[PDB]
Amino acid sequence: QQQQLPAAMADTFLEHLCLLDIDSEPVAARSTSIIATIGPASRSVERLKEMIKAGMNIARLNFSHGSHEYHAESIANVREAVESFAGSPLSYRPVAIALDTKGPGSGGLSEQDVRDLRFGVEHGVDIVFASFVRKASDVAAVRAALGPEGHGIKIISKIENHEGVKRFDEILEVSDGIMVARGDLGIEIPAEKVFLAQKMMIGRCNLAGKPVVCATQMLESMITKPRPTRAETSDVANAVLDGADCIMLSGETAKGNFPVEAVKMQHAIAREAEAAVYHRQLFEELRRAAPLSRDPTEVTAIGAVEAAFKCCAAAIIVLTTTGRSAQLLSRYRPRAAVIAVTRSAQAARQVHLCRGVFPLLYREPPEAIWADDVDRRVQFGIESGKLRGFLRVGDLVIVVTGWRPGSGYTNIMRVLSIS
Amino acid sequence: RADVAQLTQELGTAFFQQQQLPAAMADTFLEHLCLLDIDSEPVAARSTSIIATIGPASRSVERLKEMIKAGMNIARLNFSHGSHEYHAESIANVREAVESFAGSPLSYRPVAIALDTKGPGSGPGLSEQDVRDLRFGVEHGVDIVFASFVRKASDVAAVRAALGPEGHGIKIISKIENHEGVKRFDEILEVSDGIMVARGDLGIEIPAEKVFLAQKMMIGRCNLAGKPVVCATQMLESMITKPRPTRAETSDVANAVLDGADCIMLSGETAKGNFPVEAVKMQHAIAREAEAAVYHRQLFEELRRAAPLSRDPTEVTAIGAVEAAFKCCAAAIIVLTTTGRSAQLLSRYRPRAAVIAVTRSAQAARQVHLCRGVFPLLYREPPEAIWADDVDRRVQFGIESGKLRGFLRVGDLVIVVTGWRPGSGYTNIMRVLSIS
Amino acid sequence: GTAFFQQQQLPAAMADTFLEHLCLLDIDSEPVAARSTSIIATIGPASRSVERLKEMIKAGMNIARLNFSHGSHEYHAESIANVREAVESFAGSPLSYRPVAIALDTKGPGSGGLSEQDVRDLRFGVEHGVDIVFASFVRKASDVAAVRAALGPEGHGIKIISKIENHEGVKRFDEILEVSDGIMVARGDLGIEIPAEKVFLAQKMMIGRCNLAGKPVVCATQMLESMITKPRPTRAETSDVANAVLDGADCIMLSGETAKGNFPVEAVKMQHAIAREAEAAVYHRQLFEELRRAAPLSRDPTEVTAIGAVEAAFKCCAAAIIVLTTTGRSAQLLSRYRPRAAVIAVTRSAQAARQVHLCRGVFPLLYREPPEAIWADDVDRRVQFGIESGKLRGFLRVGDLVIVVTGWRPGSGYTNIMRVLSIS
Amino acid sequence: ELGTAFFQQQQLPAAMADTFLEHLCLLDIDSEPVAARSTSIIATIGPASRSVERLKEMIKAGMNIARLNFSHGSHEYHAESIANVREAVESFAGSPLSYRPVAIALDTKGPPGLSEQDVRDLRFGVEHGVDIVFASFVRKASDVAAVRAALGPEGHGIKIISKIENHEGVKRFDEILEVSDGIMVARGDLGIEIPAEKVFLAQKMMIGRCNLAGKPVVCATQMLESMITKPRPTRAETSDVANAVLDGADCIMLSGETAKGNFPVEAVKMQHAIAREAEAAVYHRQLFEELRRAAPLSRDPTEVTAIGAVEAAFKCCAAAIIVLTTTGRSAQLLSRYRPRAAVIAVTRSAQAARQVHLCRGVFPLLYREPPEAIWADDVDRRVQFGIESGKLRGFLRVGDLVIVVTGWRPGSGYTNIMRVLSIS
Ligand SMILES: O=C(O)CCCCNS(=O)(=O)c1cc2c(c(O)c1O)C(=O)c1ccccc1C2=O
Ligand SMILES: O=C(O)CCCCNS(=O)(=O)c1cc2c(c(O)c1O)C(=O)c1ccccc1C2=O
Ligand SMILES: O=P(O)(O)OC[C@H]1O[C@](O)(COP(=O)(O)O)[C@@H](O)[C@@H]1O
Ligand SMILES: O=P(O)(O)OC[C@H]1O[C@](O)(COP(=O)(O)O)[C@@H](O)[C@@H]1O
Ligand SMILES: O=P(O)(O)OC[C@H]1O[C@](O)(COP(=O)(O)O)[C@@H](O)[C@@H]1O
Ligand SMILES: O=P(O)(O)OC[C@H]1O[C@](O)(COP(=O)(O)O)[C@@H](O)[C@@H]1O
Ligand SMILES: O=C([O-])C(=O)[O-]
Ligand SMILES: O=C([O-])C(=O)[O-]
Ligand SMILES: O=C([O-])C(=O)[O-]
Ligand SMILES: O=C([O-])C(=O)[O-]
Ligand SMILES: [K+]
Ligand SMILES: [K+]
Ligand SMILES: [K+]
Ligand SMILES: [K+]
Ligand SMILES: [Mg+2]
Ligand SMILES: [Mg+2]
Ligand SMILES: [Mg+2]
Ligand SMILES: [Mg+2]
Repeated sequence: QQQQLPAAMADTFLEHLCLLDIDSEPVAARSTSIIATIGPASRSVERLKEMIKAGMNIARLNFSHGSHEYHAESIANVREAVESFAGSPLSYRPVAIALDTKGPGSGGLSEQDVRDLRFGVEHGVDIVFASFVRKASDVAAVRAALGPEGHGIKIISKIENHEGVKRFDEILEVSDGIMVARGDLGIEIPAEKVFLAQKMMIGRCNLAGKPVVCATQMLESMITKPRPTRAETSDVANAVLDGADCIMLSGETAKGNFPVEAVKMQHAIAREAEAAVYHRQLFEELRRAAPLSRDPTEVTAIGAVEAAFKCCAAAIIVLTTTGRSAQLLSRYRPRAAVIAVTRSAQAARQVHLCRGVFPLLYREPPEAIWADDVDRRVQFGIESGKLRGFLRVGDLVIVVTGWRPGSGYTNIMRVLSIS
Repeated sequence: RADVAQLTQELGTAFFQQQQLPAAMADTFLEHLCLLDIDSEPVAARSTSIIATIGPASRSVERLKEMIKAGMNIARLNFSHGSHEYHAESIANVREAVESFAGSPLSYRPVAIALDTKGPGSGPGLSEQDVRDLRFGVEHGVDIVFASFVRKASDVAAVRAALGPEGHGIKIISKIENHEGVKRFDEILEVSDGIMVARGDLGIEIPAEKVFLAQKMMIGRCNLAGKPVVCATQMLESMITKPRPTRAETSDVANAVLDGADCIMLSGETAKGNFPVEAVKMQHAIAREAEAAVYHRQLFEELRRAAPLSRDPTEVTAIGAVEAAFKCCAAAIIVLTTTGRSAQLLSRYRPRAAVIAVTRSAQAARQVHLCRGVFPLLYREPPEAIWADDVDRRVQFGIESGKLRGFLRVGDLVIVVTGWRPGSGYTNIMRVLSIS
Repeated sequence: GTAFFQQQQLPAAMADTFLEHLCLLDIDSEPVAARSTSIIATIGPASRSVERLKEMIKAGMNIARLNFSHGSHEYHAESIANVREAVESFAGSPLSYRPVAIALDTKGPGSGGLSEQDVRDLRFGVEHGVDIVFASFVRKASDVAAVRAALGPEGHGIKIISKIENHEGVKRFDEILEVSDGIMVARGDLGIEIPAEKVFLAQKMMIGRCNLAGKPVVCATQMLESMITKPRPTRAETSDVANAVLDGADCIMLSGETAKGNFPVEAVKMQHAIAREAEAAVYHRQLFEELRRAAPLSRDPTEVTAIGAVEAAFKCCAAAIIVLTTTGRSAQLLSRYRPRAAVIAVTRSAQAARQVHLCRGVFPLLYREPPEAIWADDVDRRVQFGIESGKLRGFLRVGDLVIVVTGWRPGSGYTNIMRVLSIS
Repeated sequence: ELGTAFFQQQQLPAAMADTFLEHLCLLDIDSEPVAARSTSIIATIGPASRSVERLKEMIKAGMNIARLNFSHGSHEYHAESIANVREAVESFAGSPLSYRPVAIALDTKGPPGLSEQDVRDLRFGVEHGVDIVFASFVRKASDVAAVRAALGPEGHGIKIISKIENHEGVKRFDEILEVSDGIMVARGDLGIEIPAEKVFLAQKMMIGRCNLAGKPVVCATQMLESMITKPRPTRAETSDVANAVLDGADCIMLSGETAKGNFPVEAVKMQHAIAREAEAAVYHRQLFEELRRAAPLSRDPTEVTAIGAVEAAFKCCAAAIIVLTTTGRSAQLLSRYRPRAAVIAVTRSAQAARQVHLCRGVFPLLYREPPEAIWADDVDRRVQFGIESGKLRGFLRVGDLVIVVTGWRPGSGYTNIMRVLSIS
């Protein structure tokens, strides 16, 4: 069998490793999102179209470099490249825009960060990667600088030093997610300890059900070379096996000679590594650790993921306003793709932070009866799923919906046979 | 602690001290045993059905009303004794006692009628007396047949043929009573609706010290197959003459439930003994304590690991509903069912939540007592013009009956299992509902 | 051979889940190992004859219980003399001699604190060299201290097994177990003191906690009750015996079945037959894993050697673990890990040989030879005595692997060596 | 006792976790490694690392195995490198605290069958007393047989580590491992022969299968590649080293990093620092459980003793397992169960002392005292030599517990004894 299914059926983690097969081809869509830093080498609309086709899901703009005018032009070019595919709604791929802050430097929230965060709100950025977060009050300051109009921007705290690692729990509690910012972390703490901080933070984020990004020097040699080193491919695969929701490219896409090839390489490795995940142990441990809950979205999500594993469901189609119902499905790490049908263009972009969530932006005419409108949003997930290769006639899918309109009312799971 | 901290704050520490919940949260079976607490009171409705043999001591309509209130779910008529006239009178008395509670549809308790055959004796196949008794069963509308001395698949085919075209809906529970039945167990279970571990004959046919191995193996295989299994004979034997059982008898009843038995049975204890109602009350009291002591964490994990992948939407919905019920400590899983099958597939995963099965079939309401944790509710209203409205009314009937009987309280979460179109075989929906 | 792997429920032993283990239990898979759960038989008019006691020893009785709720001191002194005469009638064949413990079961406090009758009975016990006290109605740690004080300076070596018979004993279980040598789940009184339908919860909890503590636990009362008057037990009775062994009980007991009934020998034979079947049905894969996980780290060399020896025995399907012991402690530490291999304990202490019957899977052998001049030769002779005893009794055959547990110097407390030996 | 500080070091809070997810969540950058680094470092000797003075610094930095790549250089060039390694190694014979055996490994050029150059280079290896051959491009069992035949009458004791470098070697892995002493995951060629994104699958599979077989596995190529020109590695490189150790690799390797790079000593220091951190982060609770479950039952006393000793070491947090070995086999069987305790292997064979560096966690001590007339005294002298070396090196202190593994008679193949000692 394909997608490492012989290794998936193993009774121990050791036997699972023994059964990994280089000839077992991945079939599932690539789950781990790729964040590519946009810079001189990846700014043109033509280059950005190739990066989107190669697998870029989130465009990062590093406000440690360039200027407001430079980054606004990169943002406009990203949006032009993304919207060039909107003419085919069944295959359109949303792409998030993330602003990475310069940071506090010596000393709270710097004056440059206040201005850059305001720029982010004015330019409709989806995510903020907040540099050098070392305590909960740093997150509150970033949130306050985003103001009343930036209530919906996701804050991903970058852990870059010893204090951030030690105060991790309080930082994660108030953040939307975390970035393991290994460049500074590898200079702030001994280089030989970074893997411990990475594995601990990824594990704690997986436990919390919040997105975690692995970043910096993942494919470093590809800045000048067309192929990566053996350590670099291993690093990408191990970040996925660790449980990372996203993987990142910095100089590799911002200034390197092979930006598209770096994205293609992360896509190819992530897909292989996702199939090599030992779901039998991972699901059991995530399910045991996820606390008991009376929230119906929480209850429906675990029921849906259990049902998907029982029938080898090709996908879990979920309707979501904010992305939350898709995020609660993603936290259980289903092998089934989570196809999230949303009308919110911002939620479609932001949900790339959660592993295995494939956002579909709904642009079909509304139905007069709310129940019919729900059914056509589900048929839209099915038709997009068929076109993209997620679904085929005869497949089983799990459909997750709610009892009334508006966010917070997901409570239904259905088993549906395709076509 | 972190996996139950928020729910402990919401439901309270008292909730998590009842129904052996501290033992339920243990990380190992050894720790689970260490945490069993005699002060942790059972809260859930008793899920293992009680089969009471009806005879001289339990025949009157007045006595039968007391036995139904004490917990009898299935009335057994042993065709090894009495006659057709005697058993028909017992059946009429059971039906009169059962129907005396029909005036209140929101509290009515269905009771199944089971015919236990005399058996083949020294003959190789279906005896002439069994052919006549099986025909009596069909004519008197019995729900279940406990077929004596089943030794191979062809024995069950002969019982099925003797029930004729009008008895296709009767459940056949094969009684394993000898070495051959144990050795050919897999082929017998494949063609039967369920099994009875008939320990009286089994304990004479094989060494007495080996019966527990056969009992535990057959219960385990039935649990794996998702088919009902009954533990029978001498469970509370001393209660035929004494008001209280022995220490070995209470232990035996508790261990049959912990083994995984769907039903427990009383023979002479209810048929001829001096304390028929007290014997039913004792099995009810022990079964509730034992059900709470089941280590669901390992049982659910092992039932998932051993059960193969399934493309049947009823099976897929059932596992998702049981998983959802455990996540929120659901008070109940309400399921709509025509034949009982959707309730049976929920029961095979052994949820702690009561499975409230709403059905229009009076026979399916009686037969689902064979499946552990299924509480049948007979819906008597005529169909609504719009099918979706009819479905909704049946779910609301389950909620209202649940509140009236004490299964459900305001603020509870319930899991509701329904299908996408009318008719049997289309269950595919699981909903999480808050009781208001 | 392939036949080896079909016996003693070995197909069920290899299962990956407890559910599949149950599914693989086979009534045709015959038990091979020696019966490891000890049988306690209460002595009375049905079992007091010296000749009848010889039959009970041959049937499998390991511990004779004297119930001091019935009979005078004169009655119990005669019981002790009769038991000792029957036991010593087999001493002429040292390779097959079976030690038998004598346990004094107290009348209890009644309406009162240690009663004055219990003080007198406990002093009688010390004067007559009883090995174990089954202390009735233990409700708290101070009840155990009072029993220990009544045994005096000469009774320090007597084991105290606290009987849990009421709600207070169950609630104060942890403090009682801490100061006791072991526990008895005294189901007769327990089933009247608490609701009858709750006794199984108290039994399973106390057995589980004693298994975790590595201390002996006895399941008692009405196990084969109908055999007081009938030749065969009920289906519930055989199930109760099998389930007490599967629960983890070190010992099972007979009261009226051996003291006053018409089938004392048959009741012992029935418990022996059931216990042997149930021991093979134990899912050692999960049990060993959980006993290891729950047991804390230890710096005591006897315990460290014991876990290593039990792990080694499982690795090679060892026929036995032969251990030399002065007090029984090295054998008890092996027993707490529940090896499938029989623990053959060789000792010179007649009292330790009798007391180790409290620990499941310990087969005591009383060595009577005076010490060799060279200590290493004395140890070897005792190990060879264990091997010769085991071959004669059917525990061992040529070609079997055994684990041998000894210490680095004479005297108690110095066990620290485990060795893999081929039987020649 | 041990103290609270003891339980905060070497990732012991993460070690006690009940799940792998909880284990990851408990990894702590402030929990310092205490145990000696157990993953051997292989350094390729070339232009940048040839001088006797540079080799002394590489030995102090942690190099355990010197690799001579016969794809380059010549017989004269590599003989001079080997003589320089031996001079640097023997310069530490004046201090037991710094003297460490260093293996010499010959890596072949590679291949219709065995190339003429490989026949001559393998002959050079035998003539120069090499310990190990890393055989390039092994694709099937007959490739190993050809290398084994070329090692001739004098070199049958040389270990053959088959390098898996292409699709065929991965597909025929089981047959290759069966006849090889171990494996090298040769990622350079493997990453060109198969898609680059699949190398991690082949690495993890081969390491897992070698761990199951109890045979050494090496992770190789581009582990710290950027350190050829830079003083510090990339974040991907440190992660790659840590993950090779967490995967289960017995050895990690440096090629161009030490052969031609500007920072050979720093590359060795970096691998030592990472390996030590990664070894403490291994989740032994699951690893030991799975190695035990997957390993078949065994009647070999060395195998039975090894699992018992590793279980005993975990029970007491033993500072070390001291094993007497002539071939290295008894130490290899301890290593296969991945104890946290260091395996201190005392041997009179200088070749076995160098070769046991292939097995994770084995610390070789070459013993050179003349044999005692009384064999038990010769065994005791070697056990005490292991203890006194352990004390001098920082492995052991007075009051520590150690597990000691020996056999019942002299000669290889008789290991059957495990003892718990207490350091005095
Ligand atoms: O901080 C350190 O020491 C670590 C290295 C950080 C850099 N990583 S990056 O992918 O964000 C990046 C971002 C940028 C550039 C990079 O070359 C680069 O590698 C530019 O040349 C550029 C030039 C004009 C305007 C904007 C940019 C720009 O945004
Ligand atoms: O693509 C390939 O097949 C080649 C990849 C490089 C191989 N790596 S190595 O660490 O074994 C190594 C080995 C050597 C050298 C290396 O520079 C080098 O990186 C030399 O300059 C040298 C020069 C004179 C005599 C001997 C050597 C020598 O032994
Ligand atoms: O994931 P979220 O943000 O809670 O959104 C889920 C919501 O989407 C729905 O499925 C559809 O709601 P809308 O019709 O308002 O889009 C609701 O029933 C449910 O509450
Ligand atoms: O358990 P069964 O026998 O499959 O019955 C379940 C059936 O009951 C329903 O929920 C309701 O069906 P009806 O309206 O025919 O009673 C169906 O949608 C479903 O297929
Ligand atoms: O189990 P215990 O009471 O600690 O006895 C074990 C003792 O028995 C021995 O094996 C033999 O000791 P003796 O020669 O004194 O009988 C000692 O080495 C060891 O300390
Ligand atoms: O690991 P190996 O090569 O089998 O060597 C183990 C041998 O070492 C010993 O412990 C000591 O033997 P020697 O005295 O011959 O060195 C033997 O008892 C044992 O058989
Ligand atoms: O800021 C970052 O991305 C880093 O330091 O790795
Ligand atoms: O038939 C029965 O019920 C039996 O034998 O137990
Ligand atoms: O004392 C006892 O043995 C009892 O009450 O069971
Ligand atoms: O030969 C090697 O070492 C390689 O290819 O990695
Ligand atoms: K930045
Ligand atoms: K009958
Ligand atoms: K008494
Ligand atoms: K080479
Ligand atoms: Mg940074
Ligand atoms: Mg019968
Ligand atoms: Mg009593
Ligand atoms: Mg190569």
